[PDB]
Amino acid sequence: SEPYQIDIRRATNTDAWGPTPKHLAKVLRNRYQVPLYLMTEYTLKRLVDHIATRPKNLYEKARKDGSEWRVVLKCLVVIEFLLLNVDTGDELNQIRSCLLTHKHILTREIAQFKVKFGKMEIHERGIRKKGELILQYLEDSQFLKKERAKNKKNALEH
Repeated sequence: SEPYQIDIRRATNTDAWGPTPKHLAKVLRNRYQVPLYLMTEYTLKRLVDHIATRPKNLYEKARKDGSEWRVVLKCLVVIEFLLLNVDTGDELNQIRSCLLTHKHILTREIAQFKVKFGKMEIHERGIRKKGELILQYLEDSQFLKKERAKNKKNALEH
């Protein structure tokens, strides 16, 4: 129910469109009131809960009440945006250690991700590539550093 949770939900909804840059700006702005660790943990929880609510087979599929992949991709887009946009030191380190504490999400669940359903293969590829990128940011701090520097190039153009 917290404002930061509402902002993360909005940025990572089931709609076919977004997050917009405003949705992402809004999320980032919660860092004035909320630890990055909690923002990152919540985004990961939502990703995990949406992966787990999916039927494992056609029996279960017909018995519980195929666009859950969008929530997953959007949660990864949010994670990337934060890694690129938070402040060096405290903020970045809270994101990284939250991701490192839950590394299996990236190394296994996203790495092995299967979309269910006619564009299953492309959506699958977009999810796996995004998780590769987040992994690269964690494995190579120098690459993340330079990517963070380039991200500031046009920061006051608005």
